[PDB]
This record gives sequence, C-alpha cells and structure tokens, in this order.
Amino acid sequence: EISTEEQLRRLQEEKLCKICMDRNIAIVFVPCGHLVTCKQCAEAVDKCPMCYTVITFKQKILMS
Amino acid sequence: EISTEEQLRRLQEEKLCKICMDRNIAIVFVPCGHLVTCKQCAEAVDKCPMCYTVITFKQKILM
Ligand code: NI
Ligand code: NI
Ligand SMILES: [Zn+2]
Ligand SMILES: [Zn+2]
Ligand SMILES: [Zn+2]
Ligand SMILES: [Zn+2]
Repeated sequence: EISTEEQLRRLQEEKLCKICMDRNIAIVFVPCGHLVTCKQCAEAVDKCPMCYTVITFKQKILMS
Repeated sequence: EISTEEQLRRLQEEKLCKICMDRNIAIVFVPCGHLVTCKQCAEAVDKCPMCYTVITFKQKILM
C-alpha cells in the first residue's frame, strides 16, 4: 500500500485464491458475490468462507 | 526488464471496466464467467462483449 512495490505485490496477490494462494481465483460464489477460491479449494465449501452465506452456485470465472 | 511502475500501471489498467475504462470491474457475467464491466456499464449489455454469450445474470463481485 505505501510504495509502488507494495502496490504491485497487492495487485498480483489479489488474483490468487485466498485459501491456498497457489492458483488464481476461478470461482465467484452466488449469491454473496465473494471471489475467494480457485476451483480446487471451492470443492469443499457449502458456505462462503468469508461471510458464511450459504452458496447456491459456484460460477466459474476467468481471471488472468 | 519491465519497471515496477510499468508492471503496476498494466495491472491497474487490467482492472478497469472494458466499456468505460473509468471504474473498476465489478460484475461477473453468468453463465460465461467473464469479468468485463463495472456495475453501471453492465446495464447496457445483454450479451458478453468478450464472447457474445447471452447474459442470464449479472453477479456483483466482492473482493
Ligand atoms: Ni504456496
Ligand atoms: Ni472516461
Ligand atoms: Zn485454492
Ligand atoms: Zn461471501
Ligand atoms: Zn464501466
Ligand atoms: Zn463472456
């Protein structure tokens, strides 16, 4: 946040699954709208691990 | 070889709505899954600008 390097790092890390930080986020949870997980990490959850809202759909998204 | 600053500008630009390029992307199109537009510009499209798939739902994103 307080330097260009940190800004760059933030935007790079922002793309990654918040659970494994090994793969890009590839799922948006409906209805809550959180971008949290890659496909692999989303497999195990029935509620959003950020807000705990019941997930009615795991929509695949393209994040590059 | 690309400067920290140029890499940063590129990623920032990547985040911008592909219609207005003023606000950040804020919507995911169902079912194609493309992230294309901010909330305001999503009102104007009935097909995804990237793949032309008919949009059945516009899901707001939260990061
Ligand atoms: Ni790792
Ligand atoms: Ni403008
Ligand atoms: Zn993951
Ligand atoms: Zn959530
Ligand atoms: Zn826009
Ligand atoms: Zn599309």
